[PDB]
Amino acid sequence: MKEYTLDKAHTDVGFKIKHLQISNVKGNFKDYSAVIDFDPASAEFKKLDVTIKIASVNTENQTRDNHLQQDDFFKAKKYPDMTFTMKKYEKIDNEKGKMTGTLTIAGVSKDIVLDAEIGGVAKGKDGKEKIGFSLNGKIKRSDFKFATSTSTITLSDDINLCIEVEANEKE
Ligand SMILES: *Sc1ccc([N+](=O)[O-])c(C(=O)O)c1
Repeated sequence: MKEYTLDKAHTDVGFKIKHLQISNVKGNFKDYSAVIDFDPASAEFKKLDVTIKIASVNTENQTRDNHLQQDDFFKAKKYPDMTFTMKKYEKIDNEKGKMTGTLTIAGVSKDIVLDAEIGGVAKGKDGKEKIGFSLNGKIKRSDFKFATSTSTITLSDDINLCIEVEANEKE
């Protein structure tokens, strides 16, 4: 035999080990429209109808937003928009209320509850009305048979909705 000394500069004592990491995908939509009827005298919603263009999804990652349109997610080609229709607003007080409505994702429709929190009601310096409020709630992918081929392990069955609205009076 013969004896050797490592060249530390070109020797790597290495290892690879696989692990999992949980993180939240956060995202919104750039293109949507709403009709909003509200009574600042009573802090009640009368009509809230939202149409969201699935195409305009944004999770800050252009190749994912694209994949979201595919058959195994939104199927934007066949179901280009998702919609929410308020059916009933049960006021708790002037800050809080339970909102019930029909959400439709990829042509499947289900009634959901959102918690309305009114952040602010004002008459502007200009004399015209404004409001700020938030709707939030958890929906289940499984309830809408949404992205069914993706396991509830890889991607949570729960989606948390968070709608923040600033809005002004019309015409
Ligand atoms: S839009 C929205 C309203 C309220 C809350 N909240 O839990 O206080 C959230 C949230 O943090 O998910 C979002």
